[PDB]
Amino acid sequence: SLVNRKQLEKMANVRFRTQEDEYVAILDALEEYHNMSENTVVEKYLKLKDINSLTDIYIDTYKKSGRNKALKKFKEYLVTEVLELKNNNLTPVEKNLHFVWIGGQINDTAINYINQWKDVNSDYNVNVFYDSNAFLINTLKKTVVESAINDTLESFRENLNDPRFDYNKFFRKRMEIIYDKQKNFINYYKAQREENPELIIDDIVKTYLSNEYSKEIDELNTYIEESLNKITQNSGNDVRNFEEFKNGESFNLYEQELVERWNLAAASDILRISALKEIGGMYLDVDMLPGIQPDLFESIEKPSSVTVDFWEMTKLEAIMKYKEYIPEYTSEHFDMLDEEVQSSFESVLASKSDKSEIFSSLGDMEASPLEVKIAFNSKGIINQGLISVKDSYCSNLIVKQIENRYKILNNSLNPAISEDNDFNTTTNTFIDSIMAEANADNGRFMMELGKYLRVGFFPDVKTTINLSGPEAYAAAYQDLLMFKEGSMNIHLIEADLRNFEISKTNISQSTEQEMASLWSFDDARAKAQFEEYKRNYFEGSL
Ligand SMILES: O=c1ccn([C@@H]2O[C@H](COP(=O)(O)OP(=O)(O)O[C@H]3O[C@H](CO)[C@@H](O)[C@H](O)[C@H]3F)[C@@H](O)[C@H]2O)c(=O)[nH]1
Ligand SMILES: [Mn+2]
Repeated sequence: SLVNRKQLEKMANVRFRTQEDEYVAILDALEEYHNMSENTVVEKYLKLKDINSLTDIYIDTYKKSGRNKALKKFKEYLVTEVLELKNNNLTPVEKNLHFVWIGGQINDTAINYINQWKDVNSDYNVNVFYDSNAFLINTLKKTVVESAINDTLESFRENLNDPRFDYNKFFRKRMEIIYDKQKNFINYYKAQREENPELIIDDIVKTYLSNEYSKEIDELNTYIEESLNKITQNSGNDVRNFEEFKNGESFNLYEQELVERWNLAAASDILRISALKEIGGMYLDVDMLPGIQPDLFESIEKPSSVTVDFWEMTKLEAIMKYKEYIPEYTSEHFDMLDEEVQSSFESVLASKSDKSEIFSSLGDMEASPLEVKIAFNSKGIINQGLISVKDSYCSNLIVKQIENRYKILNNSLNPAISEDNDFNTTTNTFIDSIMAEANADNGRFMMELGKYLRVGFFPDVKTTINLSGPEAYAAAYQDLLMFKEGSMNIHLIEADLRNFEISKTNISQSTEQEMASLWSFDDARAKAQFEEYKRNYFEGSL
């Protein structure tokens, strides 16, 4: 339990000094907390937050007070009580699996992954969120970036083998052209919406693609119909009927990412947390697979020469090689194992007949009304998997974190963009505003906001993580445990986050698909792309 009123009076007792009125407020609020048997978990948390806030008021009022050592210890007790509140009062998680595929037609590979969850969780409703107004964003982004690639290499027709026209310079020069084309489209988009506010996104995009890039609406219209048919056949759910999301403060940020930045991961970040707040259930990226039965490979020891990640990948590659649940699944890592280890996998999998003894099921899950649980990998927490009851306290904290982070971003970015300058001057203006606002509380966050204009187009640009991804989740948990809102500097240690982590037995994250990012790319991928583009251009494979 947590100390009662007279227990705290013993802790904060002054041998000869009067009961200040800031002190009795703490005492009264504490007494009220222990008389809250008829109140909800969330109401109890809000009362602990009141108690913490009054304690801070006292401490700040009488800075060298003899009580302050006891009261600071009391504040540690309050955090412990929150974790115990979280862990000891659970309620059922709605049986929904939420997936997101927006911006274009859904791939057979995503469907195949989704279907494995379906096969082992028949009692779960499954939504695949899509945007019926925005099937053409991916085509738009591909058309612009491919035009930019060609314009770049044209500019450099003769230094194709000049060892100095290296992959870093190519992406630097391409970024300049992408920005001018991207600004061209955004300007056209804002014009069409001002002239007509009831045009849908795909309307504006297919006219733009027709005028500027010579594609023809007939084909794009057939694509749209084919994409609507496919997603309807596969548990599709239209964002455009997700009322509360659409009417919310976050919808503008969703549309900023979808329409202006062409960042479908970030748009999906904004959408997934509202699905969790408004509906409850479990969110999953389409490259995630069900967890593997914990006993399955227990007889097979991991080779000393192999990383834990490598081993995890080969476990899924073995299932697929022998059961073929998913077509064309890679065996690249499994094939590097000793024949004897490979044979150990074969005989384990030969002993099993039904998918249910390969992949486990989610079953009846329960969580705290306070929390959102989050997946993790060796790098840290990762929002590729999320569990929450409807309207959890943390889901609201996370929505607020994301909204505040976008407000800070757009305060600096919108004035920079409003001056119709090129990529380099806009970048410099933007970064200068961001730096003028940077402080000890936000440094690393602001450091990453400064790369925002390049997300998706330049290697190693990871701003989304700080804006709508995991860091916003970390900050929300810190908000919860510090009885506040708006944390910007993360001081939680890994131990702290473990209270909010999803059990590894519930998701298999080391999948083939999880190895290639859809919104970012690293230097090796950048370099291989650059030398393939060169030979595509040479061969005139535009
Ligand atoms: O054309 C497209 C391309 C992608 N998406 C969405 O973006 C999601 C994430 O794609 P992906 O797995 O490649 O991102 P990831 O590299 O793991 O990035 C992490 O960080 C991301 C940023 O925080 C976070 O979104 C993600 O969960 C992390 F794992 C994907 O599951 C779709 O929902 C889409 O809807 N349409
Ligand atoms: Mn992924």
